[PDB]
Amino acid sequence: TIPHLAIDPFSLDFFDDPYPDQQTLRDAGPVVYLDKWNVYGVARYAEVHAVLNDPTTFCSSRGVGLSDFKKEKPWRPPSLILEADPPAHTRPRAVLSKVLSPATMKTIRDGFAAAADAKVDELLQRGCIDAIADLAEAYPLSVFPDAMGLKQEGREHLLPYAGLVFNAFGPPNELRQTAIERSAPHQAYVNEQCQRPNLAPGGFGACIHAFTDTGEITPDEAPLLVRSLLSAGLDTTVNGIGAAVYCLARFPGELQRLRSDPTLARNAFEEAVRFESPVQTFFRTTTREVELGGAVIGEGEKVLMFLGSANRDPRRWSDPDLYDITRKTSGHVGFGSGVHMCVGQLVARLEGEVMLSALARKVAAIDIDGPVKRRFNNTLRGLESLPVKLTPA
Ligand code: HEM
Ligand SMILES: C=Cc1ccc(C(=O)O)cc1
Ligand SMILES: [Cl-]
Repeated sequence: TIPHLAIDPFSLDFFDDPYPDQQTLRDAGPVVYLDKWNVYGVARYAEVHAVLNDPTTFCSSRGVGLSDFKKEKPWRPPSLILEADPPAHTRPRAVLSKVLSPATMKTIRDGFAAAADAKVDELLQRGCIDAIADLAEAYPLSVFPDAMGLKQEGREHLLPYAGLVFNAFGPPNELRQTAIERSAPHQAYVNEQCQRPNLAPGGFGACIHAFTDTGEITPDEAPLLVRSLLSAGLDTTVNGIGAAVYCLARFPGELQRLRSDPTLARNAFEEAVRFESPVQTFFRTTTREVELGGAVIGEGEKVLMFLGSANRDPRRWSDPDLYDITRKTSGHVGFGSGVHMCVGQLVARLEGEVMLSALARKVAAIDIDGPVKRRFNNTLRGLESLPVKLTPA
């Protein structure tokens, strides 16, 4: 039998401090029923990993938010990659894989790193900064829109559109309906920049459109794949870099280990993705009746996966609530797992690595010197404001 819990994983009280409720969710059983929203939940590593790696049974084509696309209309045309199953998913995935490939990383790495060093040097001249606005947001804003090949005007829509996208995966609570109500201008901007004429040659966007003659995608599919990168590519890395700086501020012994070996930067960022998990929850929909962890779940049922909880499950991790930059992180689900595992993870890791590398070489300490403010979102975890003082090395 399935235990029934009344915990609302989309409530502000839950966002404010999710870990006690996540333990309650893990320890209640491998599968729980959340009466507040009539969905099944899995919060342990083993079950989250199993659901992610069974796309036939736990599909994405009926949406990865609460809404079931077989019952309700999506709020925007479905993503051709995130909200598709194999085999429809395979070829657009292949394209984005080759757009966001190792060879692409080689062409952008020097410029991404130069931009990270310049930013830290500029922030060190200020001393007292907001690590969100002035670093976690400013740095990805200074590299990603240009890497995409976006024009300069209208970029103020990028972060609002992303927050709308991740809020829309949630239930129809105030967070979701508020975001959708104010969505029209951001939707208009993003959709217009997805068209080939508006994307600079050499960028990720033009590269997607240039892939439309191999037989893997058609020209009418390319704008939606550009839309995918502009939905998923910015706010996630913003919260990821914010997580990393927040972690280095709360664990000064780890900042000091990072300083002494800056080659730890890539794993320091990976551990921050596990520790804070910028993408906290995602849904699947069962395509049949299925046994999961000794539990039978009917067909057509939504299953809420707790990625951040799987990443703190003491059944899988030693000392899961410690930030440890030399941890063996392989297997964490902060980027997902299986056929949909984050196709932009090389970009994310590049941004985070070069930013933590710059801090490792230029910063002696990071001290919180003001009120920390949390940013609330139905799917994303991160901070609104992180007042810090940077001490130059
Ligand atoms: C720290 C940063 C990031 C995190 C935590 C993150 C998280 C995730 C997760 C958990 C998934 C799996 C979704 C699912 O299984 O339903 C995913 C997929 C995806 N991500 Fe990321 N992501 C990050 C950065 C990026 C970047 C930088 C890009 C693009 C430049 C990107 C684009 C995508 C896309 C297009 C998908 C769909 C993949 C598919 O369905 O095959 N993400 N991301
Ligand atoms: C992991 C978040 C995510 C959001 C949007 C999309 C998309 O729009 O395809 C993909 C991934
Ligand atoms: Cl849209």
